[PDB]
Amino acid sequence: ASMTDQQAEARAFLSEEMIAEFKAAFDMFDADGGGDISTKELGTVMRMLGQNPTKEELDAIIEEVDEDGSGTIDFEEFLVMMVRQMKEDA
Repeated sequence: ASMTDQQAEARAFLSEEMIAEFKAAFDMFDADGGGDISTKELGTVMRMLGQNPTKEELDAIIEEVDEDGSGTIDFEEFLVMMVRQMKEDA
């Protein structure tokens, strides 16, 4: 799929200091603690860091990451939501 391709570029866009900085903010909703939070909480982690995903983008991005089957977002795949939203917030 194109998600695995947008993943490598999504993490590379953020530096080591930003990746570790977003790690604690993203794990704020890690109910299980497996490097992933609820796809619905994906809007909170983006806002808690400083970005602002519109509600239309949250539902469109959640359904895209909800196709995995578990209903959660992985840190490596979620990094695309962080950079793609920060590309405008930055």
